[PDB]
Amino acid sequence: VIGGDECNINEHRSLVAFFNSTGFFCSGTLINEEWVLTAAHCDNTNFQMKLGVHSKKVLNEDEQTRNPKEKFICPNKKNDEVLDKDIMLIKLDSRVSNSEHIVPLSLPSSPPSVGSVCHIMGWGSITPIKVTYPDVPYCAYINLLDDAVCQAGYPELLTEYRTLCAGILEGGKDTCGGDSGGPLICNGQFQGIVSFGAHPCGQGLKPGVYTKVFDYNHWIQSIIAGNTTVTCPQ
Ligand SMILES: [Ca+2]
Ligand SMILES: [Ca+2]
Repeated sequence: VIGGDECNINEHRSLVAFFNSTGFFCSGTLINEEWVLTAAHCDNTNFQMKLGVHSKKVLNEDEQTRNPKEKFICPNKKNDEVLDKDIMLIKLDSRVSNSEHIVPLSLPSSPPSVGSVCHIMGWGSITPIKVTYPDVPYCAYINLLDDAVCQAGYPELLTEYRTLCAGILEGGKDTCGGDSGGPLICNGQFQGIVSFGAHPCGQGLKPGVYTKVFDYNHWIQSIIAGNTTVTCPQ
């Protein structure tokens, strides 16, 4: 995250870190005691998830590590198109208990309105050009923008993709390398997943592109209920 500041230890309770032997590579959002939502492009081999993490160097005495027991992507997702249905649901191998560091964030009841203030967070780069990974997650507030802004900035962005456009029109505050899969929280509601953006980070007229969580509510709910053959909206 660029143009932000360190998150308070109490500010990111639903934030999950994805890691392998090299280190953190993605984020996710805890949506239930045993389910995590992230971007499909965060899929990897030989990885685990850390919950209740603040500092990478100084452990919280009660931070939790979990394995991906089951992974679900849209059955009607097109491979070779990274922006098509960039969403993945993961079942944890065991439940996590609630604490001041770990609490689930619920699925949204309605889509967000243009102009709403949204919260972004992650352990991604805090400098726009050089890669500078922070020890603690960084947090920033941005605006939900009209889809036309992202259309004007990204020639490859199809209107068919179910996305949200968020940032600062003129630039300056943005997600950055390593923030993939994290939450976009607008007016306290979980609305987006960090999916796509530009480098250098925070350029004017090149806002962040986020997976629109609301559209996938029925698919997510169906899988949690037990219907593993559930389809995503076209
Ligand atoms: Ca504590
Ligand atoms: Ca519904």
